[PDB]
Amino acid sequence: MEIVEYPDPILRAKNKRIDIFDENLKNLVDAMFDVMYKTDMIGLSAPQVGLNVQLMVFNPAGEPGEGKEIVLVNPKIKKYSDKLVPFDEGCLSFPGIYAEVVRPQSVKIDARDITGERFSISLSRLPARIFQHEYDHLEGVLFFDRMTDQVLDSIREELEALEKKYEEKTGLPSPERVEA
Ligand SMILES: CCCCC[C@H](CC(=O)NO)C(=O)N[C@H](C(=O)N1CCC[C@H]1CO)C(C)C
Ligand SMILES: [Zn+2]
Ligand SMILES: [Zn+2]
Ligand SMILES: [Zn+2]
Ligand SMILES: [Zn+2]
Ligand SMILES: [Zn+2]
Repeated sequence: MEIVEYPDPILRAKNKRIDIFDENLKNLVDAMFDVMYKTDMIGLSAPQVGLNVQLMVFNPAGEPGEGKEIVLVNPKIKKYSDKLVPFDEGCLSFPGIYAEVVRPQSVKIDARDITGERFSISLSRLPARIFQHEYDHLEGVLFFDRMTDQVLDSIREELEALEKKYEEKTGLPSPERVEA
């Protein structure tokens, strides 16, 4: 598969809810985990692999045979804690960019598993961190949108650089610019 990187429009387009839970969804999740493991990430969302569907995966442990392989489909955040905590984040769609993002420390969720059964779960610490980053993804939201002006100002060039790449390869004007 091929990894979708900023400022590709795929990461912004609305994503469709998954209504079919077959072996092709089982295989996609599997593949999504392999991409995650091979790229040394701890999570991954559908758009990042070129598929605009409401599907994500993550393993807090970040290592094969450790932690727990967690998968959520069509999730929805029922509540964000009032407490906001800072934490440094990276993103497979923005090769090389690391920064601080303030996010609520915990969260309550509603979602479906690899088969369709509706369920709820509450998250905290790192698991909550990963989920929110991915959930943002499922909603066309990228991590710099969450950063403060101060923090964004420190990655503008890296973002602009990426924008210059999209243009070099497509001869067209960057679909989105961080100048705007
Ligand atoms: C923590 C928020 C969840 C980040 C998920 C991203 C991968 C992802 O892009 N999902 O959409 C990741 O693995 N980035 C990692 C990341 O942000 N990490 C690795 C563990 C520590 C933390 C950085 O403080 C690294 C590999 C760049
Ligand atoms: Zn596999
Ligand atoms: Zn695997
Ligand atoms: Zn690693
Ligand atoms: Zn720092
Ligand atoms: Zn990401």
